[PDB]
Amino acid sequence: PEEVISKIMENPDVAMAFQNPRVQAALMECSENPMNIMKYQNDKEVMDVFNKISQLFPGMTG
Repeated sequence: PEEVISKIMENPDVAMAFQNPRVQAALMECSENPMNIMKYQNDKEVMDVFNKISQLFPGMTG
């Protein structure tokens, strides 16, 4: 996934957050389906990240 990881370097905030377990778990779990966020909803950390990812990537370029 070096392709997408390269674009994350755009916001050092997500690249730094990418170094968090709840985030890597949110993305690894995202594989199941966007319904995974309904689980990290309590993880305020994943919220700021998943809310940033969608606020800046709403149409999802990838």
